[PDB]
Amino acid sequence: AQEQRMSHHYATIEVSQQLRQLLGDQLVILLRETPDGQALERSQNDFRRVLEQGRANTVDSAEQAALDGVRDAYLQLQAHTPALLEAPMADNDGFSEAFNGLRLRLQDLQQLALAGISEA
Amino acid sequence: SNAQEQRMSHHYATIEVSQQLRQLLGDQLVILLRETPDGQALERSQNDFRRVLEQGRANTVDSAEQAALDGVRDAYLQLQAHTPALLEAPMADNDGFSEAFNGLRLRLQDLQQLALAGISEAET
Repeated sequence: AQEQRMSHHYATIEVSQQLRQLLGDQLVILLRETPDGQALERSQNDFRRVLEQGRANTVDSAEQAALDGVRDAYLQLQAHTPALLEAPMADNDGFSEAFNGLRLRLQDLQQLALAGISEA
Repeated sequence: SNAQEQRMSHHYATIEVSQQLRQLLGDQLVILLRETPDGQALERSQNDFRRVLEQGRANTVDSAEQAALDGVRDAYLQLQAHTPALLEAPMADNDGFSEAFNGLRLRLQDLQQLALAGISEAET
């Protein structure tokens, strides 16, 4: 029974990693000199998709409720996003690219450590 | 046995370093997304990120994880090099996006901690 709780919790961990990556993707776009609204649209649709997939197959009350909380907060973020497109945030892509570089390395470090735990 | 337990401890430790660094990076973004970023708050957050990172570089037993942290260090110095532009020419019109981003990233951090706990427990 411990292993069955395990694979379920790992799926949830993967959902949370995908959502964090997608939020990161959106921030990278929004921080560019000239954000691409269609890229932003795709990334938002992707976030909602991963969240809904996750909500539909999580069979654990605490994690269902956490996902509901993520949805609630995400809808608010989405509502404030157009004001960032309408008026860009940077004079060049410097910060966006530096941010992207760092956050990818941090994501990779977490995944590397998670791996060390799995195969053990 | 005992060995494996020590290894788990090591990996979970790196997970926590990475969680802390991600939270601290998020703190800096929350500040920079504000209409009037507080430079002093940002400096304190930068100092904390460096401290956590440097302790991690010194204390991380797994060789691959330690190497990864050098990569994080390199990328962080690049982020710092590009930070004054956003600090000194803030272009956000209000705090809406910043506050909403903070709310969301905290809920995501909560989701991840909850999932990790489930893995931790099922691993015993």
